[PDB]
Amino acid sequence: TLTMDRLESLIKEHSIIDDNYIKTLLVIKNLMLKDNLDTLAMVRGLNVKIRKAFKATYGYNYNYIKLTEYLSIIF
Repeated sequence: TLTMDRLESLIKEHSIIDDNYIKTLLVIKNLMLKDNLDTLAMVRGLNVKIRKAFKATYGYNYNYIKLTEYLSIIF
């Protein structure tokens, strides 16, 4: 079943399923791959490791708070 409030949530979420979201997911995938991780944990310093690797992979960074919106649906 689908409740109205999960639908509304799905509608707002769509707006951040965007270019820098999939690029962030692929940076995270490469972090797990590089380290042979079975699990990735939301721990201190991960936000910085993601930001560095994204900047080195794509040449730019998006704003800090955007990462928080991405992480709240990834984790």
